[PDB]
Amino acid sequence: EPHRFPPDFQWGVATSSYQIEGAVEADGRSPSIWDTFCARPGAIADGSTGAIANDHYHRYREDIAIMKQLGVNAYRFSIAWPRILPDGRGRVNQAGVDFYERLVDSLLEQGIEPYATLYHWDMPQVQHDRTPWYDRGVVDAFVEYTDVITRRLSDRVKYWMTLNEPWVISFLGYGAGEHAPGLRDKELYLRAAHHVLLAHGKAMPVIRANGNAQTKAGIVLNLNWVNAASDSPEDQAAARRYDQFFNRWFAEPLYNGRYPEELLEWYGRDLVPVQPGDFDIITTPTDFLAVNYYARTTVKAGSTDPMLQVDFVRPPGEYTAMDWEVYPQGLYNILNWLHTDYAPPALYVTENGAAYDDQVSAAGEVDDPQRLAYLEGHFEAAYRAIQAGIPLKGYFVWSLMDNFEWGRGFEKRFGIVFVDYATQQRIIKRSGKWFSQVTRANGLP
Ligand SMILES: OC[C@H]1O[C@@H](O[C@H]2[C@H](O)[C@@H](O)[C@H](O)O[C@@H]2CO)[C@H](O)[C@@H](O)[C@@H]1O
Ligand SMILES: OC[C@H]1O[C@@H](O)[C@H](O)[C@@H](O)[C@@H]1O
Repeated sequence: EPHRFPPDFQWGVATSSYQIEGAVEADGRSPSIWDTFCARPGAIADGSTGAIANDHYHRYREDIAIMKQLGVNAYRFSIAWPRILPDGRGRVNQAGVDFYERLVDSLLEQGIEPYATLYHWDMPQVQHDRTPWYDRGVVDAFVEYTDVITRRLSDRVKYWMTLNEPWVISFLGYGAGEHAPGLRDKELYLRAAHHVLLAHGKAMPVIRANGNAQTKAGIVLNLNWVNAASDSPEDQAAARRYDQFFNRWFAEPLYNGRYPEELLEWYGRDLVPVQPGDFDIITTPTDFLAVNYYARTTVKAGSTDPMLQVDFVRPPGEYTAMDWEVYPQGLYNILNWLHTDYAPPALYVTENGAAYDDQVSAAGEVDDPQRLAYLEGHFEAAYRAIQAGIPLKGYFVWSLMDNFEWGRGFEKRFGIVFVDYATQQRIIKRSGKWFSQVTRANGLP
């Protein structure tokens, strides 16, 4: 009774283009909305940018050898639209495509299966100027990008993800002003949310036509376990609204052709630019649903957030350096909800991980026992999910390595591999050495 995973379980690590690649001007790449936004004062907590990051653009081969040390059989990465179509549409940048050709070729030669994210938040600035997410024109721009890159790579990439975390793209980007392009307006958020779902749905047939019969595609949702602070009818109502906002806003359209009705009413139903036939596109069948899970969020009635009329409560427990509650049972809960409610033929955890404060010891080691316990607890939740019949087919750790953590900059380290930014030295952390044995044993000791 070592608690062992299915024989073909996919163990991986995950990254994104803007977070690791650097070389922002190299080889015809144009600025993204994140190259622009990092210039805004107050936007990035340490005042940094992703200009250099981990220099993975130049160092991908060495990072792939690290992946071999970790024993992963899968790697989740994103493709930078600004490298592929630097004018947003039209003329293909061959040198951009060629990077991803080299990366994928090197992965397959090392026996690592490529899982490619098409959109992980780095729209070309010149394209945003024409089609922000709140503009319906964004959809055909994204499909065109999709068409170009899947035509080149689909002989080698079988697993495709359309867009990473619709909730982040639309709400953090356009509703809270935390993420590029840094706007703060309820209507823009809801419009962006709708066009993200529509971009997903129109890209699906294009991915399948450019591939073969083995091609698999779906979306990536962030989902957290939501909890009411108390039993009071108004804490329960507040938690329900927040869950509709965070967890059901995209899932309900994707599986049931509808937005959560009472939140839609609350917002103002006309702010969502639904045209006839849009739900038919959004519900296009997927091969899987990918989940990015990190925390439990506990909610009470209040006015900290005036849009939703909720406050966040922090229950007594363990918190990461992001101030996120560690709650591995939440992963089981989310996976079981999705299974019972939507019956996806396959689920993947495409992100799960933790930021803790890391230090390189005298001996050159990074001793991260809190990160290791975080991962151990969550792998255990995933194992129980599988035993209950949930079709979880793989698990990607966020992240391969420390990287540019968006509005937190480089101060928040999610890697199981430490990166010394002064030298670009990678050091596998204790959690990474433990992971090295989980992957090889296909399970927990
Ligand atoms: O949980 C509410 C909290 O979300 C923060 O964004 C996270 C999100 O929780 C997670 O699910 C997703 O995968 O990543 C984003 C970006 O780090 C957000 O930064 C907070 O403002 C918000 O209160
Ligand atoms: O915040 C931790 C991670 O959460 C997810 O929102 C994203 O896909 C990552 O790019 C991010 O760094």
